[PDB]
Parts: sequence; structure tokens; C-alpha cells
Amino acid sequence: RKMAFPSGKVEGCMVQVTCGTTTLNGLWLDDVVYCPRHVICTSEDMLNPNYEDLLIRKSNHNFLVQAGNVQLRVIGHSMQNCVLKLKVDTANPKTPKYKFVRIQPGQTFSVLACYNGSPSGVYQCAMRPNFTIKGSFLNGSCGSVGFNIDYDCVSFCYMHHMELPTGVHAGTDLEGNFYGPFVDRQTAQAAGTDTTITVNVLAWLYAAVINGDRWFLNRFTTTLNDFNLVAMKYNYEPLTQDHVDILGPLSAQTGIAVLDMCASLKELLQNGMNGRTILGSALLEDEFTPFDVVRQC
Amino acid sequence: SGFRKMAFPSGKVEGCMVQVTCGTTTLNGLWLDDVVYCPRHVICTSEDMLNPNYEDLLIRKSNHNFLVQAGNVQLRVIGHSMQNCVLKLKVDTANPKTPKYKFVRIQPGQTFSVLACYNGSPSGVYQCAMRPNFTIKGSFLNGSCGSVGFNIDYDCVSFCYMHHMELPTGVHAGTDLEGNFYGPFVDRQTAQAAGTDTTITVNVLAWLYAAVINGDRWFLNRFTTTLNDFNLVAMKYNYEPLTQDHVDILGPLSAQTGIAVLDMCASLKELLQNGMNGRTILGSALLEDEFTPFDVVRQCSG
Repeated sequence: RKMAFPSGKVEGCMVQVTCGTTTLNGLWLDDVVYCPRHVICTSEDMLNPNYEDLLIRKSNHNFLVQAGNVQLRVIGHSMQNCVLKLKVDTANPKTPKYKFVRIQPGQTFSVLACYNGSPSGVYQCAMRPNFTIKGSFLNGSCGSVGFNIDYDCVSFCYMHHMELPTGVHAGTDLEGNFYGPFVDRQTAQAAGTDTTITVNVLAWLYAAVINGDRWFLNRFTTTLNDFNLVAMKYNYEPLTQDHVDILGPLSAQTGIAVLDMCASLKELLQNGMNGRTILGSALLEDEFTPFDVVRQC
Repeated sequence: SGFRKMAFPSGKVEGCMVQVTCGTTTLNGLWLDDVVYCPRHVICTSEDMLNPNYEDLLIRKSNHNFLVQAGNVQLRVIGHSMQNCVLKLKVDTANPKTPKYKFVRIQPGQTFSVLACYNGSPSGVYQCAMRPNFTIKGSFLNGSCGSVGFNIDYDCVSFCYMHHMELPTGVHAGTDLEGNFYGPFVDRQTAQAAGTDTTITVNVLAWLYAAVINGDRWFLNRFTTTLNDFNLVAMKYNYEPLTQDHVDILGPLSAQTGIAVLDMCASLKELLQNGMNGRTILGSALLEDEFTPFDVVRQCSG
């Protein structure tokens, strides 16, 4: 099961930010609200917004920040890359222990999708190798965040900014730097060729075994390099020795050596699933990490 | 592609989770106002789970035998009673985080969010569909009992599931918040069989409406059917028969697309009888049956 972190610690931080006729979500931590800077744009600014120029022309009172019924008074504002930082006269009393991290491609996180400052849904995403995410985001979702939770600490890794014409999504870390080659201007932008997250596919095959499904296993093995030759041919990411090490626990747990499972995946890639399905899916799933699998098996 | 399982935000339910222990048996409970709800098998010794006489075991218990904790903070129990398969422990503190809530009993095919919990602490949240055989495909380990399933409408949490057990096939069974099991199961440590499962027709139809909303409509045919004629055919393909309530909950999608429910039923009947023919719907040759009409509207229209 694709499982998200419990979202309550993040829900207590979501607010609504309005500038002009633009409304999206903000993240309220201590006395700062973080949100996408394109909230200051107009229709006539969207194609080539000179954000430093647009921002100098704004006053604090141009920003309407609402937490529930209460309005939060903006006292200062600044910009860090593509994120606006609105200082408010009130520290959020529900601020969790938190950190800002930049996630690696192949890593997963939970998304709290929000509209008008109100949380609407929670789901798990992976940062794709081409730095998109296959999210579920509609008009007004910008400023929704992605996160992981370790102990009491919320690690924020993603803030939502845009939907590409293909229907995948792009955004920044909480320092305001985009993942991938994208730009917060209102243009049709293509991503690089996506690839499949191989280490995650292998983790999910191990999961399918741990739940007593073995039809895809085989008596064969492969070298790491010969596997990677076939993987690259099918637009799978190369598997590194660190990946092999990371997969150890799953390997021990099943007594299936990593390179044995690589030989199974090689078979699946070349033959196909030939009608069959694995853990319910007609397709190979690549958005479970080895940790995600182990924390649940 | 385009659609995914989305849970409701879990915070309102996190604020209600506690742990309940009797001896060395710990599971989770739900604290609403001044009552804690939990599975009655907390009062069983692991050796009593084989063939428990619950009424007998409960007469032996007193309020001071129940350890209820929010985190590490004990909640004093001042009353106890049993309602079907759940225990209601009256406590001396009303939960200040109690949301607006109701207790609802859902139908097969309906979806809900599960907040999986251990020792009163939430671990994860995910969407489940109640199968026609009254099991769910959860991710539940030892200590998960008393985790709850819910939906959120406006401010109001509708609690619909409390977790009690795992069947030999790996699927899960439980009760509503009044302690009544979904399906033919009993809270005994015996081997119990789930009825053979079937496909959730109303959710497949919702999926076809979702395809149409997104411009994928090759499967719309020129025919209509009666509900009876459809149900008789569907059952030969291990699809559930439709009810009047199913027709009703497809109303909004039917109105959105202008495709009458029975016309879509005729389209589905042709897919069943003739197959997909190497074609795809929403990018798949497989028909999805775990998105309800409500789930579809949320992800299409927001």
C-alpha cells in the first residue's frame, strides 16, 4: 500500500495568501509565511515576470493572509529564489519541529494538497529522475507542500508551482529553487526524458515476494554491468553499488540476492508481464523506495 | 494515469487516537468527548483469543483494569460497557480536540481513509475500498487494531471502520463504530473465509465517466439496457449487481457528461462481452474499481 505520513502537523501550518485577484496557499512557520512568488503576478505579467521589479512595487498591505477566520498582519516581505517570505505579526503556535531539505530524484514524500488554505487530500509522490512529480493538483493548489516525517520532525522538501502540458507537476524546495529546468513563467514547458527508478522497482518486486508472490522470479543471475546495459536500453536508471547495498535488508529477508532480482526484472523488461499482474498492477511500480517497503514489511 | 488514491487529511483523527491496554495487550482507541472506543478483544489474553466468552471476561473486569493513555498521559476510566464488538470506556476528561463527527456504516464499494496506528501513535494514512465481500486490503501489522477508517465532509468526520483482524488470504476485517462487523466475521482467533470477491461495478462506471470527462470516449455505444438485464449479464463476469442507490450516486457524473446511467451500463456490458480489443481507457487495459463517483468528481473537478 502506498502510504502517506499523517498530515496533522502540516495542516496546522497551511494558510491562504491573496494578492490582487490571485489566491494560493502559504506555509506558516514561526512568524513567516512561505508561498510561491507568482502570487504577485498579473495576467499581463505572467509571460516574462521581472519578479524583483514586481516585488519592489508591492507593500505589505497588498498581501492578504488568512489563517482560518483570522487575518494575519503582514509586517515585512522578502524573496528567496521563487519563494516569497511574508513576515507576520504572529508566530504560528502550532509550528512543528521542522527542517528544509532538498530531496534527491527517486526519493518519496507526502503531498498535502490544499485549496484556499484548507487541506483537501494527502498522497505519496516520488521526485522523478527528470525532476517532475506525478501529482494531483488543480487550480489554486500552488503553495501545497511535500514532506517527510522522522520522529517529531517534519522535513519539508517541496512547494507546488506549476502543471506542465503533459499533466505532470513542477515546483521548488523551500529555499525556492526549482527541481529541474523549469521556470515560474506562464509558458508551455517540456521536461527531459523521464526514466524509471530502478532501485524502487526492485524494492517493489521484493515486496511482491514478501507478500507471497513469486511468479516473476527465475533461476538466473546477471552481472551488475550487464543489467545496467539492459536497464539503460529500456530507459531505466542505472543501479549503483550503493543501491545494491541499500537493498540488502530486503535481500536478506527473502534470501534473494539483489542480482538475482535484477535478472528477474531483466526478464520482465524483455518478455513483459504477458497479461499477469504484480501486487495488482499491470505495470512495474517505481515510487516505493526500499525504506518505504521496509517500514511496512 | 491522471488519477491516484488520495486520503483525507488525517489531523482531525490524529487528535483522537489513544492507546488502551489490559495486562500486556495494547491496541488503539478512539477518544471522542468523554468516551474511548476500542475493540473488545483488548480484554483477552492471547490464550483467550481462541474461543473467548466476552461477556464472561467483561464481568471480571473493573474500571481500574483499563490503562488508557494519550501519549504517556493516563486517562482515568470511570465506566465501561460493551456494544457488539467494541468497548466503550467512559473517561473523566472530554477530549478538547474532538471534531464534529458522526458514526456511519458504509456500503461495499465505498472508499475511506485509514489512519494506521500503533501504541496510540499514527504511522500512515491511505485510502481503502470496502470490497463486496466486506474485506479491505489494508497494510496492518500487529498492534494495529483499533485503527479507524473515516471520511471528512466539510468540518465533519464520519467514522466508518475500526480494525479488528486479518484473514488467511491477507485481507482485513473490522466493524463500524457501533461494533457491528462488516461481513460474516467474528472476533475470534479462528480461521475464517472471505466470500469470493467480485468487481465493484458502480466504481467501474464512475471510472468510465472519468474517462469521458477527459475526452476518452471510444467505448460509448449506441445502446441502452435495463438495470435487470445489465445485472444478470454482469454477474456472469463476476461483477456486482447494481442497486438503485448505485444509480443515484452516479447522478452527478451522468449530469456532468449527459450520458444516462443505463446508457453507460450498455457500454460496459459491451466491454465485458467483447473485451477491450487491445485498446486502453485512461491509459490502461484494466478497468479500475476502487474510485467511487465521489472520488472521481473530487479529482476531476476539485
